[PDB]
Amino acid sequence: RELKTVSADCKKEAIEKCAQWVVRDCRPFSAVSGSGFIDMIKFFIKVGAEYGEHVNVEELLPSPITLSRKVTSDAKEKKALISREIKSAVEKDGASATIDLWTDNYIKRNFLGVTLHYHENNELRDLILGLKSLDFERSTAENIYKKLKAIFSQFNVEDLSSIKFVTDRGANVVKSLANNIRINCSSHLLSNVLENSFEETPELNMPILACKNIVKYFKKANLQHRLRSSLKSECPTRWNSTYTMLRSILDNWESVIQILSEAGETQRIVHINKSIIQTMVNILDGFERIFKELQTCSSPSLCFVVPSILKVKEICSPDVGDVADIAKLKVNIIKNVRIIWEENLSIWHYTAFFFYPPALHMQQEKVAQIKEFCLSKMEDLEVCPSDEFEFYRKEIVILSEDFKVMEWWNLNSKKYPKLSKLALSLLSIPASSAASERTFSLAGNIITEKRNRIGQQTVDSLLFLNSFYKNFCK
Amino acid sequence: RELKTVSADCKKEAIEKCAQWVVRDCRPFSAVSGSGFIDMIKFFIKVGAEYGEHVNVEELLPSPITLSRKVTSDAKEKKALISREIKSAVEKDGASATIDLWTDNYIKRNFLGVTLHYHENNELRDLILGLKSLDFERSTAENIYKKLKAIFSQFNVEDLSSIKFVTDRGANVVKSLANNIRINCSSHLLSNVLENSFEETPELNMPILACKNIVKYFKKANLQHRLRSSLKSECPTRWNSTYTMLRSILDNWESVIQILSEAGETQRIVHINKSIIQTMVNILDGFERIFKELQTCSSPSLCFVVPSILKVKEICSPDVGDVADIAKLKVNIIKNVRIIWEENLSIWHYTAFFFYPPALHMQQEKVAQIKEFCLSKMEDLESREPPVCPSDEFEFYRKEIVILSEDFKVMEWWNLNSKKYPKLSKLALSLLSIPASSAASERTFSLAGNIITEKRNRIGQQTVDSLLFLNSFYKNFCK
DNA sequence: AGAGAACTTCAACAAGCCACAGGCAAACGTAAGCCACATAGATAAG
DNA sequence: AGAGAACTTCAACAAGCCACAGGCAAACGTAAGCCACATAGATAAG
Repeated sequence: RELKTVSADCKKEAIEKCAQWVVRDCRPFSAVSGSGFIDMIKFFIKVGAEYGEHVNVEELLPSPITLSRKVTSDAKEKKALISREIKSAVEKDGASATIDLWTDNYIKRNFLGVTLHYHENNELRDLILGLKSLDFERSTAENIYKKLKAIFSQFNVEDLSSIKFVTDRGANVVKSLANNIRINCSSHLLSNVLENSFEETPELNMPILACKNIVKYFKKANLQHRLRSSLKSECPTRWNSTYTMLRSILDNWESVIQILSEAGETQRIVHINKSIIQTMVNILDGFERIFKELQTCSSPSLCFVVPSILKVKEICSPDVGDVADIAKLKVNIIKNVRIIWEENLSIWHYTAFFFYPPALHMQQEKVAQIKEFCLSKMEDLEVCPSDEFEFYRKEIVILSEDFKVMEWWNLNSKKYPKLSKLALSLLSIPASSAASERTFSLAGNIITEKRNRIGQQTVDSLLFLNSFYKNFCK
Repeated sequence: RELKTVSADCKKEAIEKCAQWVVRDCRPFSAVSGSGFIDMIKFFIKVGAEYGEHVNVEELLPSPITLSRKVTSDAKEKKALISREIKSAVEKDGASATIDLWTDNYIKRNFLGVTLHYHENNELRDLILGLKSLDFERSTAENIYKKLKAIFSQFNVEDLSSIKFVTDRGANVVKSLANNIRINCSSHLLSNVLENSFEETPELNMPILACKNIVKYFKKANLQHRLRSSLKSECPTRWNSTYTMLRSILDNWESVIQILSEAGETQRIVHINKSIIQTMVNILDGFERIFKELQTCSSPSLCFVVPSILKVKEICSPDVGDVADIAKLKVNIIKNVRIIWEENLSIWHYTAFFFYPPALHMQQEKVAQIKEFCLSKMEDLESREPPVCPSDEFEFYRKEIVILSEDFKVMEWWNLNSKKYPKLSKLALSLLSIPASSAASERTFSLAGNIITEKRNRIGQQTVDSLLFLNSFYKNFCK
């Protein structure tokens, strides 16, 4: 049970040996820090101890094809083994899910994201079922649902309407998912509404044009080396694409203004206002933290919806320090939010926020709809229920910086039989498909020019095993 | 020398746990196949036996920055230890170096490439020295000269008369190299000649874009799934893409014609005469074999370009069934050869081809010029039918007749001919160590691309330079 | 030339106690300056 | 009462020889997948 520290001589031998390895095989440096690699260290040490130093190492080495075959097989056995746990989680309505479709840049396959979210014990579950490519049939949503049910049948799950789905507004996706409770992706809604608000205000375009010319010059003239922070592009696919350029402008301000002064580019900066930049940064920092709080995986994010409304309507409300253009922007933002966000928000969002222990947030008319939905869900999952609802109205809870609604409800689960189960059912719902596009990002990470011959089954096997190893290993 | 065996259960758990690691680490399956991999495994097994089982790993395994420090230290140690042998190679007049420029695609740095080749003992050493940054200077021949002097003085080299260069016709390239040896790149010149040949024949202009649009239609519309040898686009930055794409289209002709029949787009393929395609492939087969001949490094390639001139003039000889368009193409190709190839040739290639044991092939003024050049060099490097003298060495080598054996390698032939012709053999080992073109530079760039990656940004230039140098050293001095 | 066997007579060593003080000899204290590997932050690709 | 010391007799009895029955782990030929490595080969990119 006690590790035996060795003399530094074997240590130096290890250092030189691994330097030779890293140079010869030409691998990224951090691969030594891989925890699985450290497990390899333990395994080879023990086999050396139990067989000596006069062994045949080579015959113990398998072939990579056998590696791939064993990977796919073990994927099959482990997915079969966890099918039972997933079915148990689904039956009690404890599970939610998000989906999307992904494409690479080499073969352009129609890969679909299948992620299942729920909660077990005191760890918030979040599972990636598998990325199955649709192949090439006109990318029809009919084939999408066919392959979807093929995926679900791999775990013996044939019911979907009870699963709560948080997805964006893809036409075919929403068309097919109208049979399911469709929740708009809060992050995607924020990005789209922000883009709509920006496109309604040309009064920022002229400094935007100047900044775009600045960044083009920076990526062209090759002068980023003397900034300590290289300028970034927009990349509209990137979330909060304006925030990154606002940062790379305001933060680098001193160095960039000095180098444009010393490079004879005073023309590039005569059309820029600092006050507007600082006001917009002060407005957009809240938006960035809304993004990060709505992209939380190991924490519930559906309870953020109405506090997000409060924070936005406080931020978007006109102030004294705004310009006429900025006040016009704020009015446009108010119009867009009232026609999109609150228009599309519905009973699920307010009800999921309601279970937060300070239930005095929405003392307005929304309590009626929230109570009706709570009664319906109590029937679905079924001290009395309405008595529970009334006694919850008697509860007052003080916020603390480390307070969690989940632990609070579970410690009140001893007092409340089924409303706590309702809370965990609602708390297991992220407010966005951030996990879905992160799965897409991971798939992009595993794909590369040298990896253009991979098979789809191998890919979804790898990602499922990675998710299982992340979530159910202690 | 006997080796032992483990239980099958041990092998099974090895499979299980290595799969666990690789799925956790998300690494390509080629990693286990590495030779350094099994080297480290053997070291681990030896240490585990020597130390037991309840031996800690966490303390033993170092930190990545420690690794970078140790790699730089080992690189500089090998630099110091090998600079002396490399200097001996420098003044043994058998050294060949590569020079080029390359820009990154993430940070867009400017890098000057220097490597070195030499022959010692029964092996041709191929060492990649360094791809050093030019910082952000004006990128002139002065910065290039400073960088190359710094590169070589890092290995205690200050004179560059003996070194022999092969490179392209860049502006700075022709600007700086006027003071030392210069040879034009065979690959760059060959690609330029192919582009000229296809440009000067107007009749074959439209099939190029026709085939490119065919590939584009089969690409963008997700039309590559049922194609056995799927088509790909040009990527003209590469070498002879057009012929390879045409070959692939000719290969898949059956699939594509039935696909057009089933899809009602037969008008896409009916616009091209197939006989044109067979004519193109029949002409270009010898060209592609020449392509594959010139790229050799572990075997000589400088000397195998004039016999490629022989092969071209054999191919460029007029045919009977060649269309008038094909006759125009071949006449234009002959003109391009006359105006480019012999224009860019130097005495290096003639001297390299001369050492072919049946020297009777080039019995012209060429061998006389080669004799004068070799006599000058040997007077610098130092009828009597015994070798005795360099002039008599050439006189005796002239009359030699050797069979065209199929498995003939001139390397060991001259190695055992050094007993007969010592100084001429030294000239041979000097000449053969020169690749004809700069394909090694692109190989080094490919290695860099294996190093530099979208996720592998933000690496110091000295670090990567040491990595590539040490890797080349190991591929030079490890048995 | 035996042979066993016990006896005074010197008188002659000798193992067996102490007294004790003088090493060299194993092992524990500071100190100690070169390392040098371990510990937290920006930062580009995303 | 006792001495200490050699013969004399059955004697039986616990050491070694012997070696046909009954028994057993060890060795060998066979056969069924079998199945996990091992081979080239191609296929894209670079």
